[PDB]
Amino acid sequence: QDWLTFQKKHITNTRDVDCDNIMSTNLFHCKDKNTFIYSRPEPVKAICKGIIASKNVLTTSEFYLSDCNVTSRPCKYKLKKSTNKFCVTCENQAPVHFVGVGSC
Repeated sequence: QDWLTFQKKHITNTRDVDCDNIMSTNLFHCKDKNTFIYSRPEPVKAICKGIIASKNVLTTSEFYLSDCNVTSRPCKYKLKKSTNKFCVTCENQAPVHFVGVGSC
């Protein structure tokens, strides 16, 4: 919905996200999956530069991705690290929603 929420939900300052800890907090409420982007915020915000009306945009660059993926045991996760492009919804020159990995 907005840039601050997007960062809280998707930007990490470690690749080695502690899935079992972070996913169990109220922000993520033990949901099934979440993709974290290992990056300082500013190159992520730059994905949306110049884009005013809501639009989905795939990154030009590859990013380091850390996914928390739920196992067969509720609220227990595996950390999967990967490198890929990802798709965000840009609005008023900022990412406001994460769409998906690899494609819009």
